[PDB]
Amino acid sequence: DRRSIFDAVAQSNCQELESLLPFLQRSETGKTCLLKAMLNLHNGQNDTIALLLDVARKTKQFVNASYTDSYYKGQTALHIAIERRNMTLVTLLVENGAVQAAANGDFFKRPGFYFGELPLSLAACTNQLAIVKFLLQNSWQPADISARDSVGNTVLHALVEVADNTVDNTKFVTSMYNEILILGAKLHPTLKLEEITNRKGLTPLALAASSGKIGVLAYILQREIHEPECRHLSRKFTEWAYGPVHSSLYDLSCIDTCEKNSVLEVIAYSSSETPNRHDMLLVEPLNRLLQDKWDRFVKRIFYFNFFVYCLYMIIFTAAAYYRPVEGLPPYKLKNTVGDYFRVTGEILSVSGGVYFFFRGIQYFLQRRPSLKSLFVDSYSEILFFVQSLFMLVSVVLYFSQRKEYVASMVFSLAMGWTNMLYYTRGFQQMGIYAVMIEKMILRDLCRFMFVYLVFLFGFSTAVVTLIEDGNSYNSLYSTCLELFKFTIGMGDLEFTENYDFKAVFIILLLAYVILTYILLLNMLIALMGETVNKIAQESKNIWKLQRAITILDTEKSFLKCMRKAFRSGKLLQVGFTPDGKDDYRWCFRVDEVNWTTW
Amino acid sequence: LVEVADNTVDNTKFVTSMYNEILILGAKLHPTLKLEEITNRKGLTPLALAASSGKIGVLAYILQREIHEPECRHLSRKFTEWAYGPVHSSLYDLSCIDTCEKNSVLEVIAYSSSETPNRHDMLLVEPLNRLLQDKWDRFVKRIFYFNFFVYCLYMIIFTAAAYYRPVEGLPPYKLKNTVGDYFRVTGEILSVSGGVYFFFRGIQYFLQRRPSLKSLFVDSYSEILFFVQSLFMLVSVVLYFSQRKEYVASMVFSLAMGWTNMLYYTRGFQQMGIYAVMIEKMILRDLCR
Ligand SMILES: COc1cc(CNC(=O)CCCC/C=C/C(C)C)ccc1O
Ligand SMILES: COc1cc(CNC(=O)CCCC/C=C/C(C)C)ccc1O
Repeated sequence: DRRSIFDAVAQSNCQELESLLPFLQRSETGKTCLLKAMLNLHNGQNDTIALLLDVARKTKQFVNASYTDSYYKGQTALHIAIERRNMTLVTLLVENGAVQAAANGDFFKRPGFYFGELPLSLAACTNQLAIVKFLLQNSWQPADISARDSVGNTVLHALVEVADNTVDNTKFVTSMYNEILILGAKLHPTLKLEEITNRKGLTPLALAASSGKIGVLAYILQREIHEPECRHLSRKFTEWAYGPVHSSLYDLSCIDTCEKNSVLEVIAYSSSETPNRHDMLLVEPLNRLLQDKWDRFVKRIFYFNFFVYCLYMIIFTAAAYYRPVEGLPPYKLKNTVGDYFRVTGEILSVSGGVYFFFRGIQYFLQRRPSLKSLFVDSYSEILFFVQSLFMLVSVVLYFSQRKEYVASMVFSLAMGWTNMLYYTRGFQQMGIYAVMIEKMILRDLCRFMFVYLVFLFGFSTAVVTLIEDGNSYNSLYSTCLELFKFTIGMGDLEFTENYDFKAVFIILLLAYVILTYILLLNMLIALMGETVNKIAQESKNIWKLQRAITILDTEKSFLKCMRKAFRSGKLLQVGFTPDGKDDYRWCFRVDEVNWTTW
Repeated sequence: LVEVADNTVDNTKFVTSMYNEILILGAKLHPTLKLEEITNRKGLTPLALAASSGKIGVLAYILQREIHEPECRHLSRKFTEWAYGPVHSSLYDLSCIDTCEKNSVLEVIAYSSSETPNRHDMLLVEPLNRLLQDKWDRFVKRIFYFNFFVYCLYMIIFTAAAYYRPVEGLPPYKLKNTVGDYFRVTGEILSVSGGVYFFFRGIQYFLQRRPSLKSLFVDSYSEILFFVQSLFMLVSVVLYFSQRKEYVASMVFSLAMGWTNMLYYTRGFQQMGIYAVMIEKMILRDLCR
C-alpha cells in the first residue's frame, strides 16, 4: 500500500521495504518516495533512497521525478538535496543519472524564496561553494553556467537578485560572485558572462545599480584580477607606483554611454523607490567622472543657460511692468519706438513660455513618474511647467478680449523669479540651502498649516458666532484675517466693540494668542531647528544627485553639437588577453598616495 | 517569581530561568496539571500580573515561549511552521491575549493607570505589535474614518447653525414658515443630540475607568475635553429655555473646543499624531511654568 510505505519511510525503517520488494517485483502533489525519504532524513538516517534507486535500475525515467502542484511546480529532488546542504546524496543522484531542471513554480518566483530556477543557482545562492564546484564539474553531467531561466536571470543575475545591502550578505555575495566568475573564465575562457541580460535587458551590473544594491555595484566597478590566464576580467588597473604614490585606471566599459541604459543614467533616473540612490554616487569612479565632466565641458553650458534665463526674466519683468492699462486687450501698436520694444518683449516672453511647456511635456513622457511621489522626485519640473501653464493661459485670455489675463501673468512672473533658485545647484553652499527650503516646504509647512488652520477656523467661527454688527466685522473672511494678523505681529486685541459680553470676547482672543502665537509658532521654530539639525547631511547628498542629473541632461541635450567629442577618459591598453592578445578600453586615471603600505 | 522582578537584565535573566525550570519540573511531576491557569485573590494570571505590574521582561518571555521536549511540547506558546532556505514562518499562541476571561493582556496594558513605569514600551513585543497592526489594517480603519467623517459633519452643521443664530428679542424664537428656519432648528436639534451623546459617553468612561484626581490630565487629556464641550452645550441648552441671552457665551466656548478637538482624530496618522502629542506635552508642562 502507498500509505504503508509512506509511514515506513517516515518511520526510517526498511523492514517493510524488504518485505515488499519480492512482491513488488512479482506484481494532488505527487511526492516521490525518495523525495519523502530525503525530506524525512535525520543525521543521514534515510538510506532507502539507494534501495529504491537500485530497484528501479534493476527494472533514467525516475531520476527526473518532479513535483506537479502549482506551489512547488517543477521542484526537483536535486533541489531538495541541495537545500539541506547534501553532498553525498547529491553526488549519488548525479552519478546515478539524476543539472538543468527548471523549478518554475510559484514558490520559486506571497511568501517565498527566489534563487533562480536551476540547481547551480540554488547552490550558489545558498553559500555552498563546494557543492557548486561539484555541480559545475560533475563528470556524469556537468552543470551549465550559462543556462538562462524564465525571467532570464542567470546565476550572476540571481546573486545580484538576492543581496540586501548588509555587511555579511554583501561580503559572501561578492565572494561567490568572484569565485563563480573565475570558474566560468577557466572552464570557458572564450565566453564573457557579464554581457548576458535578462528579459528586461539589464546587465547584472546595471541590475545591481537600479535595484539599489550599492555594495555589489562598488564591487563590480572596483574589480581587478592578477591571474595570468584571466587578467581580462579586471575593471581596475594600476599604471605605476614610485614611492608612496600610485596611479590607477578604471574601466568605464559602458558607464559613460551604454547600449540602452548605462549605470550612471540608471542611478540618476531612479524613481526614488530605491532605498539609496544618493549614496550610490559615492563610488570612486562615478564621483571622479561627474566632477571631471562638470569641470571640463558643462560648467560653461550651465552658466550660459543661467545667464539666458536671467535675461529672459529681466525682459519679461520689464515688459509685464509696462503693460498697457487703458481700454481692453489687445492694444493697437503705436508708432512710438517704446511700443515696438514692448511688443518684442512680449513675443520673446511667450516664446519662452511655449519652450518651457514643451520641455515639461517631453519630461513627463520620457520619465513616466508616479502620482503620489511627484512632489518628492521632481519639485522643479512641476514648477516650471506650472509657470508655462500660467503664461499660456494669459496668452489665451489676451486674444479673448478679457482683462483677467493679468491675474495669470502676475502669478507666472512671481513663480518665474522665485524659480531662479533652481540655478543655485551649480554652487554647493547655495544648492544645499535651496534643498533645505525644498524639504521644509514639503514637510513642516504642510503639517503646521493644517494644525494652524484648524485652530484659526475654530476660533474665528467662535468669534463670529458672538459678533452681531449692530466695519462689517460680522464676516468670516474679515475675522479670519484679523485673527491671522496676530501671527505676523500686527494683531489688535480690540478691533471691534460689537459683542454682547466682553469677558467672553477677550478670553477668546487670549486663548487664541496663547495657543497659536506663543505655543504653536515657537513650537514650529523648535521643530524647524530639530529638522535642520537632522537633515544637515541628506541635503548635501540630494544636491550632489541634483547636479548629477544636471550633467546628464546637459550632455544628452547637445549630443548634436558634440556627440563623441567629449568622451570620458582615454583609450588605453592595460594588458593582453588570451583570446586575441588585445585589451583596449576607455579607461579613466586617478592618482593616490599611502604610507602604511610602503 | 513575577512579584519579585525589577526589569533589570540580570534579575530578569534568572527570574526567567527559574520560571522555565520550575515550569518544566511541574510538567514532569504532574503532566496532567496546568499551573499557569492558577490565579490569585485578584484573579490575575501570572502573565496578566506581569503585564499589569509593568514587568516587560517577564511578559516578553512568557509570550515568546517554546519548548521542544517530546513529553512537554504543550508548554510552548510559539511554534515554527516551516523553513526552506534563510526563511522561516513561526506561529504564536494568543491563548487569551485577544479576548480573555476577565482582563486579557492587551486590555490590561492599554488601560494601565500610568502609575506603571513603562506601559508604552510594553507594546513592543512582537505578537502585540503585529496584532495591533493587523486589526488596524483589517476591520477598524474604516470604522475610525467613518467616525471621523461623522464628527466632521456634526461640526459643520453645528458651526453653520450657531452661525445663523437668531438675534432679535430673547430666546426662544418662534419658528417662521421659511424653509431656512426649519433647517436651522433641525441643525440645532442635531447639535444638542450630539451633545447629550458626548455627555453620556464621558460619564460612562468615568464610571468604567475610575481614574485618579491628581493624574487626570496625564492619563486622558481628550476625554476631559470632550466631556467639557458636552457640559457647555448642555448649559447652553439649559439657558436657552430659561429666557436668557447668556447661552451664547456658552455655545461659543463649546464650538471653539469642538473644532479644536478635531486634532483628536489625527492619531490615525503617524506624522500628525506625533505632532498632536507634542502639543499635548508642551501645553501641560511649558505653558504652565
Ligand atoms: C524651481 O526649483 C526650486 C524652486 C524653489 C523655490 N520655489 C518654491 O518654493 C515654490 C513657491 C511657489 C510660490 C508661488 C506662488 C504664486 C501662486 C504667487 C526651491 C527649490 C527649487 O529646486
Ligand atoms: C481632543 O484631544 C486633543 C486636543 C488637542 C487640542 N486641544 C487643546 O489643547 C485644548 C485647548 C482648549 C482651549 C479652549 C478654550 C475655550 C475656553 C475658548 C490636542 C491633543 C488632543 O489629544
